[PDB]
Amino acid sequence: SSDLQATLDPSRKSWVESANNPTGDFSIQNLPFGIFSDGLNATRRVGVAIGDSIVDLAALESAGLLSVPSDSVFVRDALNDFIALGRDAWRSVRVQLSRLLSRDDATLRDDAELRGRALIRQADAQLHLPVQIPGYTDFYSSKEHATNVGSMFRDPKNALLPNWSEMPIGYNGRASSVVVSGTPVRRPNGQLKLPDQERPVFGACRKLDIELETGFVIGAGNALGEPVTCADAEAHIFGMVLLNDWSARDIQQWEYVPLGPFNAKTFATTISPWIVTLDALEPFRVAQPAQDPQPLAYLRHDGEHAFDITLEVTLRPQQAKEASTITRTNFKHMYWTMAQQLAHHTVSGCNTRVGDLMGSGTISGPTEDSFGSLLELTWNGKKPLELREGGTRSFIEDGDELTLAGWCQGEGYRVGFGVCAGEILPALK
Amino acid sequence: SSDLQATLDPSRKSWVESANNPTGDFSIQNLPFGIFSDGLNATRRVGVAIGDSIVDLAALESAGLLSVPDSVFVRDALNDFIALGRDAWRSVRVQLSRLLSRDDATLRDDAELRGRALIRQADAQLHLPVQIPGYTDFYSSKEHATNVGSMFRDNALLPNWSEMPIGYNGRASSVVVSGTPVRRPNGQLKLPDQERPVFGACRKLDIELETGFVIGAGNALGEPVTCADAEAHIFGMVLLNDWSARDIQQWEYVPLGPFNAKTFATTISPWIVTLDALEPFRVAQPAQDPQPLAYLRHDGEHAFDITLEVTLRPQQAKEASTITRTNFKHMYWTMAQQLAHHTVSGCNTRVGDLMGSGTISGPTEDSFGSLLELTWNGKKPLELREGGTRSFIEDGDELTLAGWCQGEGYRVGFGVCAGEILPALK
Ligand SMILES: [Mg+2]
Ligand SMILES: [Mg+2]
Ligand code: NA
Ligand code: NA
Repeated sequence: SSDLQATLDPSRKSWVESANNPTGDFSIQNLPFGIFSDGLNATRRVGVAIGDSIVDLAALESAGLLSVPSDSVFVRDALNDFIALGRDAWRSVRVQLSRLLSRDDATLRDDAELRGRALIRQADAQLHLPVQIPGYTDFYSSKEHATNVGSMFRDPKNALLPNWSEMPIGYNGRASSVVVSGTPVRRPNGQLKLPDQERPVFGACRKLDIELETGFVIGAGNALGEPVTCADAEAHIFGMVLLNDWSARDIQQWEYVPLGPFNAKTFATTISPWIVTLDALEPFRVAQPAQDPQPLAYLRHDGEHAFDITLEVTLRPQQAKEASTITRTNFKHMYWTMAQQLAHHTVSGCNTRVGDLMGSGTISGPTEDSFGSLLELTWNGKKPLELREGGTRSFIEDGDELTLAGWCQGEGYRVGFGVCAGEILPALK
Repeated sequence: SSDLQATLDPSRKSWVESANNPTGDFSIQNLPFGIFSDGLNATRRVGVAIGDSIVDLAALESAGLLSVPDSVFVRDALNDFIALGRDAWRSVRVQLSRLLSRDDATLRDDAELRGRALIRQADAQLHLPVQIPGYTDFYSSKEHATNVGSMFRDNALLPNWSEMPIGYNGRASSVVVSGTPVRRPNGQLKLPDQERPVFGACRKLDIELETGFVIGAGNALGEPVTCADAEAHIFGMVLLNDWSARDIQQWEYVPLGPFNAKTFATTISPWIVTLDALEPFRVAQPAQDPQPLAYLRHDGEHAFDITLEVTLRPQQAKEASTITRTNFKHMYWTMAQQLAHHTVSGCNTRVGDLMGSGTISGPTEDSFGSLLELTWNGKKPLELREGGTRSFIEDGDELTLAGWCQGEGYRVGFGVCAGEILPALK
């Protein structure tokens, strides 16, 4: 408790000097979890990012500097087993690590041999999907996004459907196609409905888009038939990643009535590799937007349940040397919180499991430079985006690399998410 | 080849006499795969149904009478076995069919092994047969889609319905094995008289009579499965009840599809009937008009003749009422077409994935696959042949899906897919 609070102290610094870079994502205050391997050891194992390096948790446990309840949960291809140990475990590990990485601590700092083994450069590492995802659910909880999208489908006056302000609507996504940052994404072929022709055609998607989102990861499940209350919801959440829900919008338009988006979504979803713990995000909790009408009782919660997470997306054409930023927004603008989303997810009795992934829905902000999709940013191509380094984009083109990035900004430091990147491959011919 | 064809011969019979029952599901021609434990060994392991008994595959492998490429038969799920591929499935099938044949004494007369390796179903507990990585549900009955659509339009079918096998991602986590009771969901309801929705018990709880097919070989992300290769990716089939809360669905589902109204429970039968065992019952699928795009086309026959029936029994009622009888052969889109369309944009599939057919409604009014259709949204409640009436499912009701392939004096059947409805939380 008091130990947990010390790990959030902005004044703390690490003897890993790169960790003290004021704009770096991996401050000693962060300590996110991932799954890595390296050139010396291709076995996947649990790692914690610090500065430009990674702490090998299995190595620290073997040396006796790190203990979890008693096979090692740190020698695993996924974080599931360690997450399943519960929140007391996550915090114990976080406090031990924070102590050991602290500049005033000598236990690991001054052990050159163990430090030469237990700390690995990210430049030497392979980062893998951090969890084995039992289920992936995606919501739609940005009022600005639903307004922007709905305005094109109807008009500003009728942008929002009545159920949208009564529930955090969502759908099951495809867990199998969630891939880690860096995985190339192939432009899908599919059925396209052209405005001139009576019957659909088969061809390459012409409206390939991102969806800027976050995903939170379930740390404690719930039994089938047993809802999670809104007040209890956040205690079930382990942490967060960045999430790009790649969308083929022309494929979506033709297939989606009435059972929802399907092939247009499931060809690829990318997440960042580092799970930033919900505890690490506590210093950035802020007041969520005001809801009108007041939702039904089961969706209500007192206090603050939004999080101040700066988000950015860059797009780099294949021939470009530098990427151009195409949007900047914040997770704090979402109309429905994670607590409310999970509460609604389970209100009818659906169960959840450790490692489940819950996408926020496209995060769109107040200003025209803060929308979370090219569909919004270019208003369906009516005003193509002029790229800072050169070129124009309506939707994504072949060889474009799309990079999501995110951080919480504190006083003199950051708690950041790394990157969620993918580069588009030409459709199959 | 010759070896496999001998396992389909309707003339073959077992020394497990109950398997020779003409109306039994677990003939020697079936040999479906499941996961069981029993009173003597609580460890979950791979079993094959024969008559009223279960062949303990791990016990035979230990006894030397069974071989495959820790044993894949000592698992809580069929996934690792299925992952060995179709040669291994057929190998096991041929070996078991021989060992269970009326005249083979290798297993029949080894009493110390047979006492351990043949377990009565009555002394055994059956579990969910696979660890499901993904669950997809389709919508491929023209009769079903017509009846549903006919409730909002005259143009009952939308255009895209006849051009693709539309489907949606389901919730893998709430797929439960037959016999698991299902709690009626609470959710948001849109009442006709009130502007804002209310929270309360679901009032239109329904079944959806389906089958599910289980993937036996996946495909890489970005690499579609062609329609002509689709069936070689399919291990087997189960019965599937996609429980549905229709008033919850109507309010939530635009535009992202059904969600809370479906994910509270989906029941499957425990015995996976292999596609090989189903081969004698392959039949011609319905004629499609218009002709689909080329990637959805296949020559030959790709439907399967599967009798399906659903009973409803009120709580403490002695006799169940059969409320519908249909057949899988009526589905407009085949399993091959569903899998082709599922992957055509590059979605990947994994061993153990579950693919529901959608509600199976036939042409006649007594073959519809949901109470929504059988009662026309409650406008004509149905009279339980044993007494009482139903619009939608009431608390305590037990809904049982059953099914079999009818051969000449024998059956290749699926067992049952049952659940009793528990009251909603209060
Ligand atoms: Mg999305
Ligand atoms: Mg269904
Ligand atoms: Na996607
Ligand atoms: Na269901």
